[PDB]
Amino acid sequence: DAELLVTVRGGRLRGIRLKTPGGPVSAFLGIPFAEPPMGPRRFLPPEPKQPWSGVVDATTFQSVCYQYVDTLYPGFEGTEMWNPNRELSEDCLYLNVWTPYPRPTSPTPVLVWIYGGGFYSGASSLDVYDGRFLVQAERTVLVSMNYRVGAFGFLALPGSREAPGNVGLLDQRLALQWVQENVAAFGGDPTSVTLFGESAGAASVGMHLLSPPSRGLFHRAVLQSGAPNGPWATVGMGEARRRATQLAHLVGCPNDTELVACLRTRPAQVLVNHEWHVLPQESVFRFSFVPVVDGDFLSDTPEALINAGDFHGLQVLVGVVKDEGSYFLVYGAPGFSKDNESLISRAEFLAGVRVGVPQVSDLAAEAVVLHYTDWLHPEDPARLREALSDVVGDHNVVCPVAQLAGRLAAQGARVYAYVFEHRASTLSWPLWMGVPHGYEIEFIFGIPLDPSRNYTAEEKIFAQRLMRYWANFARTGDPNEPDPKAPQWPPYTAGAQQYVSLDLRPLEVRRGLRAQACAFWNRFLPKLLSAT
Amino acid sequence: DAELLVTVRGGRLRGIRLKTPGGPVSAFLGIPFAEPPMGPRRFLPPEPKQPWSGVVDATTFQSVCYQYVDTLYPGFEGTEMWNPNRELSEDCLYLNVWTPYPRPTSPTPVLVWIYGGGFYSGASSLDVYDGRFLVQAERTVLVSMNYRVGAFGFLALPGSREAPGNVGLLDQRLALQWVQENVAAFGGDPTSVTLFGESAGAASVGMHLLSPPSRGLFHRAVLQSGAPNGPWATVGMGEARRRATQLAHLVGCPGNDTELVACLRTRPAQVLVNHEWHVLPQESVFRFSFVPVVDGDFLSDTPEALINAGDFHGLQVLVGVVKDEGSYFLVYGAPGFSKDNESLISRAEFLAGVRVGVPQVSDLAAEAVVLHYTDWLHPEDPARLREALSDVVGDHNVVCPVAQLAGRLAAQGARVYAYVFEHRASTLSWPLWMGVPHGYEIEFIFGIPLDPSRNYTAEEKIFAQRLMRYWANFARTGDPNEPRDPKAPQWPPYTAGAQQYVSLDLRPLEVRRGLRAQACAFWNRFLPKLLSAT
Ligand SMILES: *C1O[C@H](CO)[C@@H](O[C@@H]2O[C@H](CO)[C@@H](O)[C@H](O)[C@H]2NC(C)=O)[C@H](O)[C@H]1NC(C)=O
Ligand SMILES: *[C@H]1O[C@H](CO)[C@@H](O[C@@H]2O[C@H](CO)[C@@H](O)[C@H](O)[C@H]2NC(C)=O)[C@H](O)[C@H]1NC(C)=O
Repeated sequence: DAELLVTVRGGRLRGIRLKTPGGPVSAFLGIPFAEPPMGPRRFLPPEPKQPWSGVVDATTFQSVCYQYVDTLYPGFEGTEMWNPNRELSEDCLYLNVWTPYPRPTSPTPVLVWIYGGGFYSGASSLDVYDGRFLVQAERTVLVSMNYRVGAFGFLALPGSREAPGNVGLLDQRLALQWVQENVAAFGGDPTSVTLFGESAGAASVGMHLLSPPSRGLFHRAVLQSGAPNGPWATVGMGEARRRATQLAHLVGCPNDTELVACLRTRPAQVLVNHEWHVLPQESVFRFSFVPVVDGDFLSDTPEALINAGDFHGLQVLVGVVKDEGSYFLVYGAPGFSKDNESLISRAEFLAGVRVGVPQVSDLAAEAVVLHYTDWLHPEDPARLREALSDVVGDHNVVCPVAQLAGRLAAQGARVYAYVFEHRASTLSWPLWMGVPHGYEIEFIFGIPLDPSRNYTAEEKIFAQRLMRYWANFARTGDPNEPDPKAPQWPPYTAGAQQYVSLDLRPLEVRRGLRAQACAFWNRFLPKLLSAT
Repeated sequence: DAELLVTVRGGRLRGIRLKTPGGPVSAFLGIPFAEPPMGPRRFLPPEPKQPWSGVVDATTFQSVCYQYVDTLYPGFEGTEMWNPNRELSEDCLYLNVWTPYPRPTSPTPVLVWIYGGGFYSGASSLDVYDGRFLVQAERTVLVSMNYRVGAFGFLALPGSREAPGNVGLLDQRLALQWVQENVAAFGGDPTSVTLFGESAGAASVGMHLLSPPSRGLFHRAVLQSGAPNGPWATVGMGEARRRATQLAHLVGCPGNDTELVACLRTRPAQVLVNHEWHVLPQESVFRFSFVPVVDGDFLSDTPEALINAGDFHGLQVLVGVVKDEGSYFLVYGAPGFSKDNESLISRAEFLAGVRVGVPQVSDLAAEAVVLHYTDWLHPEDPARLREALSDVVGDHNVVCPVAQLAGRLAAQGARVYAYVFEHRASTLSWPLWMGVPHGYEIEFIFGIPLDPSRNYTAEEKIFAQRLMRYWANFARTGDPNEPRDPKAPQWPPYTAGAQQYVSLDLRPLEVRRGLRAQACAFWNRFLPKLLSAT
């Protein structure tokens, strides 16, 4: 329909028109951007998609990347929401574009979405990552893409030409390169690209921030509940290989190329099956194959890379949800389920801590306990739970995010920080888990608007507000209104440290993004780990 | 008057009659209870006063043991109330007895007061420690004794027989023994006998709980504002001798030991006293050179170890802190602090202040202390740092200790009752920022507002009276509250888990729970682990 055929540096594309309670949108799903990473090319960097005869179908989401699937609570809304919803293939390197109707005439800004769940899982096709509502309500090109997760994206033997590591990141970067070359063709501005992502997505955005060759392919960044300086988010050559060889053995086999080709042969689902076995102690919020500090894609540990980086006039929007910790608990922490009240007892809390905060000496542990216990009521299992929720939340998400925000501001980036504190009326998860890790996305992607779904109609008015903030950011590097009418959203900075709450009430401006606790995690705890 | 003549196991005593707005009391001031600890006796245990002929004039306060005299704000009211009001002498082992004007014919109960003062100062004769008001108004017998402080009471060259250590404690003990054998002849019941003291006086009392021979000599305990497990209140044999020697050195001089000691028994007392402060390990606030020693003798083992592993069934004890322990101490040596300004310190003076506050501890332990005490939204804010430093000093040295003991005592059979005295006396001459500072509960407990000449608000006198009641009650029964009265504000038992304490001020009793709980977890549970793995 002219609108739905397009030409990209590699061939023609037949798009598919799409349906919105307010407008329509052109969408192009499953654009191949890489030669399938297979057989001998598994564990290797991507190669750019070879050009192609005739017209490529782009009507339909392509296959999801080979990945563990969450057999924990079979068929629960909230669990299943994140599981794959297409064939699993190792042939999974496709991306999707959403552009408005009609294709607009002058170069418009592009939002590129990197998806979540610990580098072990995720796909660009899940329902919650639907372009339409956002592209329509705010006219911005939107791209999401698929990158290799778990060992197929992240397994590394640092040193080898064989599996050099971080290839899932390389995959993301190739998507960004394809975005330079091609977004022109859909009305997008190669020179106004905002990255955004969540959990490992947010950590990915940040790694792109720290990695020069990525640095020319976007201009602004949104980091949603993740930071590349989190304890879970990387892993250095040492452990990286120790965990790669330990998979090879754990799967029968086998001296460097040997180990790999000899592993390029095991079927997919077997690698998937042994993934969590390499993790080297019992632990919530830790994943086995994550980015590695090899000296190549990451030049050095993301703290050091972030202390001394190039940030001036970078604008970044970063945030966390009210209860980051809870979601994770029901996966290894003694005495947790969605079903019961999860009211725990001291000695469970205590073993909880050693699992929230894995492989840290016992002085370190008693340190945590001391901070997180309410010595007035060391017993009360309400507290003790909200407690272990905080411990996991802070250590892994909040504190790493606050650190980055601080360190970025002070090297002159305009940083806007949010705290999202609304529990979706729709929400499959116990009233106890509060607002959990992930439940901001729904509203950022404008899902309430699809009335085929139960959202209050005050929620639909929020959803619009958020999309505005996001798109405003994308457009101008400021999320707010381009009118001193509302209350202002002030920049985060190292001293004042101002964030805003995102809920139904209007923007309240608070100071101190979990300041006392971060003092402990960011400043003291490291001193204590390298003293003892 | 023949109400005033009395015969004690040693001989005869003339007393004196003292006025009270509400009555009169018979006072026996400066009864000798030991042979002068002079010459060859300096440093030695005390020997029971031997009988005398004639009548000892017990009509006025005897001498103050020799001690250093604070001259930081000279002639300042809040400073001089604690300095000696009598001449210093090494001949100072006297006690006093106050008893009710119709000398009770009932065997009435006994309150024994032990003055505080870092183990380095203080006298039973100070104005603030007047028995008359609490006696006339509660019909008890009140005993305050003098005991050797500083090097004279506490210098030890542990192991040798010439400076055995802890003789101030011994002085106290023998005064207790004198109350057994004699209180009887004044009113007092040699059973129902309650020990009470403040700061080092309190921790003194503490040590008497932990020392079997003393244990026979009193029934119930009060610890105001100090505990024997506090960091300042005892020193190990190592330092003891390190410090005795270091003294002997600066004072010129020298088996050996014997040789050191007797070359120190030769120096004028004043000379010993002038070199006292010079013997301390490093710069510090709330640390004192000569304190009791864990010799293995009087203190079987570190008073904490003893406190832990010990049965306390059958013991009732009343403990408490004031609202701002820390403040008073800062004006003696924290960077940036004065009575005379607003002591609005800088962050840099704060970090500085922590090292003098928590002396001799690794930088990592210090940095832990900094972490816990800093507000990280306002790391820079002066008032907040001023408060914070005042909490660091106060927590670590007083409250945390008191709390630890009180926890352990109740969980091991004691029946324990905590308070937090939070009333700022209308007459206080300390600056407002200091709050209710260390030691400023005493006037009240002793009932000094009731003296005509001290200009105290008349609502304060009620407070005073009120307090003497919880104290006398605790003295009598092992329980502070009127027993015949479900009707009135309960003071509950403090308790390892429930942790309850009253507040004492002008309002009727409140019940709060947790005695700086979160801090005390740092000081008592966490820091020791940190300290001993680094
Ligand atoms: C009153 O406080 C002031 C600050 O407001 C104090 O100033 C410093 O204190 C030290 C003693 O701790 C003195 O040696 C210095 O003269 C001061 N140094 C600086 C950095 O200014 C002061 O000591 C206090 N008392 C007075 C009036 O002497
Ligand atoms: C919901 O909570 C209970 C406690 O209320 C959980 O308790 C235990 O879970 C462990 C694994 O962590 C099992 O080995 C135990 O046998 C459980 N014991 C108890 C006290 O029930 C429980 O796991 C949770 N889920 C359900 C309903 O199975």
